[PDB]
Amino acid sequence: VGPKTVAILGAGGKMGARITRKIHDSAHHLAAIEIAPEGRDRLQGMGIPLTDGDGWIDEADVVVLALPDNIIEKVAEDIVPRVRPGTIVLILDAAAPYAGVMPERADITYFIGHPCHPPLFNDETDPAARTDYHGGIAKQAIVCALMQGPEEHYAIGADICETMWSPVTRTHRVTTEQLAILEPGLSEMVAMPFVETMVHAVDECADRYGIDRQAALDFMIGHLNVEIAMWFGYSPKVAALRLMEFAKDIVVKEDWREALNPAKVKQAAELIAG
Amino acid sequence: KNDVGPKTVAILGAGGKMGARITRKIHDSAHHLAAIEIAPEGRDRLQGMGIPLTDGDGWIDEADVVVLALPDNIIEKVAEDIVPRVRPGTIVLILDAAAPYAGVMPERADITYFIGHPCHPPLFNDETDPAARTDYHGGIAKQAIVCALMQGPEEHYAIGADICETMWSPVTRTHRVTTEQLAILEPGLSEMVAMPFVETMVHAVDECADRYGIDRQAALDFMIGHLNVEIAMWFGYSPKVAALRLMEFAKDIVVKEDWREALNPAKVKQAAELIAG
Repeated sequence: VGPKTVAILGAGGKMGARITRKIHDSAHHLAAIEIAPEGRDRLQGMGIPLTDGDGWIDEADVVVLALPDNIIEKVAEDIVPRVRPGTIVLILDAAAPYAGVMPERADITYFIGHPCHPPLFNDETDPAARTDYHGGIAKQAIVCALMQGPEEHYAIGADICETMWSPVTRTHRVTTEQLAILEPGLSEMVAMPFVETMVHAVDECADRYGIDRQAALDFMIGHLNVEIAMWFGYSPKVAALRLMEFAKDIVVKEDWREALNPAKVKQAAELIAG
Repeated sequence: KNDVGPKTVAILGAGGKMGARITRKIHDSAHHLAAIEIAPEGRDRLQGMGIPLTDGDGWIDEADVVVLALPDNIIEKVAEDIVPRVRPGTIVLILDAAAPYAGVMPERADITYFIGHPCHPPLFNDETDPAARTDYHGGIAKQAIVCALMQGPEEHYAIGADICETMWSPVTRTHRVTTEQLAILEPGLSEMVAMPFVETMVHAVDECADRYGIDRQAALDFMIGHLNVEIAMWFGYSPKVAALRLMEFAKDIVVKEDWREALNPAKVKQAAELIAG
């Protein structure tokens, strides 16, 4: 994939500075779009030229929307009609896309990417990588979808994501719907509530049953290690059935799979993409 | 280091999968070991580790501590056999709160019951030895443990703790709790709360692949990466950062509103009974 001119909107912000550095350092040509004074100082401090005006728009092969979900619709509504035909509009979350709020414009490409984040039970040795739970230092896989546009644009978008989120091990191609099922579905509708419940369970031990919080925490954090490892095949497994049945009946809704149902996922998406 | 002197420690089922690791720890320690194992495969295992086999019954009169390294479903039977035979003041050490909390331990006032259980090494750690990094159970990687004096003289807590710290070394912290509190932790927190969560996470990956056509490695990579970042953020290993603004929405769908009942002593006792048989 040739070097592309990649414009990043919100380049100097929280969501953008990291990926902007990665593009800056890559062979791809960067256009850092940022109107926040603090973001601009951040870009300047990275030796990145600031942009003024819109001359950039006519130069951008790829436009990355490094902005929060609740403003993606408005920002896209403004930028999508302004780009040249065949421009790749790259979204970093499937919510707005799956919600159906992206502007109608057939002659441009919409590409969605999202990181998996570095895995558990990795063998990273660099301490900076060991404490990298999001990515950009530790290795991670990513997921990508060509929402619309010519097939040849998939490789292009994938390459840009691989640069932004490096080091990337595997790039998994999925459909728009599949990407939405993973996020928000799997990530926010399945994993997140359960993770929060684990914290609250620690709190219950401490608040209601008088257990030292550090004892409950130590117990939980160690058990998550052994249990996740066993259940996901990193370690061998060891009344279990009856016991599991008994427990699920108390803690897990029988129709928990609804959290991954496209209908429910689309509702969630619509809610996120305001 | 504890100011507990060497003790004679008999381990029942010493050559089994459970037993062999802990028996090696005691063997290598300053404590005096009596490895009790009747199964031929278990005896062979100990022999292979250079650990002597302790035959006959003379050991009973020498044992300060008797460790029940046996599965929960036979603890009642094993204790019924051994508890009446030990000298007064012997510490009978159980490695799981299930049978104790189920109420199946034989009644004998003039002996000590001590319960210990490992926390297991923590999910996020600083281990560098590769065998430590893939030690999810304990014995290589550092871990905390939990202990309870179920019955007996106060002075025996230190002794039981020392034995557990030796069996499950390296141990960083030893948390003292009551019998009921330990039961709330396990089977409560470990098996009534965490386990169904974890199984659900695996089955959610399965749903992605089986029902929605997602390559299983893709779904797995996504799940395992998200567990990394979400557990880290929620448990304060990483800064806590739409996603949230959706939580009530999701909770309602996956988690039972009265899920706390899983830690209710009444339900925990039912789980314990199930486990102990």
